[PDB]
Amino acid sequence: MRNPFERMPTVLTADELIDKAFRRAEKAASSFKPRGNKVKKARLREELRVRTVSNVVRDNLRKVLERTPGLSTLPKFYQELVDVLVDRDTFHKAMAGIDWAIRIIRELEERYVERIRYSNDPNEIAELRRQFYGRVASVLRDIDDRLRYLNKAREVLKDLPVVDLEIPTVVIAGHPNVGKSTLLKALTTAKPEIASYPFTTRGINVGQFEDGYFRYQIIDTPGLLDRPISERNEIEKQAILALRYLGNLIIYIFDPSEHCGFPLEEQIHLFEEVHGEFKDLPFLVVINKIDVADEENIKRLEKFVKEKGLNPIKISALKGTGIDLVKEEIIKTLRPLAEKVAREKIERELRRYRSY
Ligand SMILES: Nc1nc2c(ncn2[C@@H]2O[C@H](COP(=O)(O)OP(=O)(O)O)[C@@H](O)[C@H]2O)c(=O)[nH]1
Repeated sequence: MRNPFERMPTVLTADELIDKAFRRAEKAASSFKPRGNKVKKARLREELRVRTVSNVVRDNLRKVLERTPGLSTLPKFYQELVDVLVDRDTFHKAMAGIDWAIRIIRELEERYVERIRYSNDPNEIAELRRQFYGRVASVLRDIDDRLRYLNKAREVLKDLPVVDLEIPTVVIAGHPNVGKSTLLKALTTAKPEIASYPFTTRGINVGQFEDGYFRYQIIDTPGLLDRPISERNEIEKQAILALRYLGNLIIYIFDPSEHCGFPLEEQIHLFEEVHGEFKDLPFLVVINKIDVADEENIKRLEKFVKEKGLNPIKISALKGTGIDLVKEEIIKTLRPLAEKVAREKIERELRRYRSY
């Protein structure tokens, strides 16, 4: 796993590119040894300048288009968060402005080299190089705002959540203090890590537990699935709903004791709002805090739960009571997807091990 944009280079501003290009053209012209006639020598120098400016600009710009992943090549989850962080449509257009600039400059180069190559009026030969420089600087200034934006989008994109996008992932939801992280830590092997996540205070915990030779990713959702989604901006809402493309199973934890600081009825409302936003992912309801919970509420919960067609698992994340029942259930739910993912990995590769 990694950040898809780590390879995206710093984008030079229109001025920096202009200066780099003119400077390089200046250097190449003085150390060039023209051929014969006085006018022929100036003409071959001016041609060299036009080509050097054209190449230096096109090479730097083209590097941006080549080293930045095409958004369509990214997993849906990242496409969603990329859009949240810098706006997908704006990104595509900025990039297209770069491609446009590369294209017009190539055309201008071919156009001006011909005019110069075909001239015999020193006055004109000079004026033509001067015009080309003028036009190159102008084309680059036309996209300067786009370049500046691409450089800022570059810095912002460094905060993409660093998580595994291939292996099955379990997403833990529920109100604050219901035991989400306690459960994630009881579930994972190595210590949890922290992934950055748009619209969260301190990010989210990311863990992993291995069964056989298969890996299962576990994440919790503080600041994301611990409060009414409706009471949210359409953007942070998009950031939250992006989890649809990462999660393969959602574990929803209820705290019947209400020690979390939320009445059972409020936890049920949240469960229903979350259960509805993720209709295409399987759910595993866990009733936590059984070690301190009152039988009274637990009856209402199981009742309510079973009425939604779900068979809950009673547990105590703190004391380990039932954790193995959860791990077991995770494995039973996700092992097939894990095998399918594994196969498809051997597939994709076999298809390029025979490159040609
Ligand atoms: N009595 C009891 N307390 C628990 C249990 N699980 C977690 N807690 C405590 O409840 C509080 C919140 O748990 P936490 O994992 O931080 O909740 P999150 O905000 O949903 O991640 C903590 O102080 C945990 O120690 C449990 O099974 N029984």
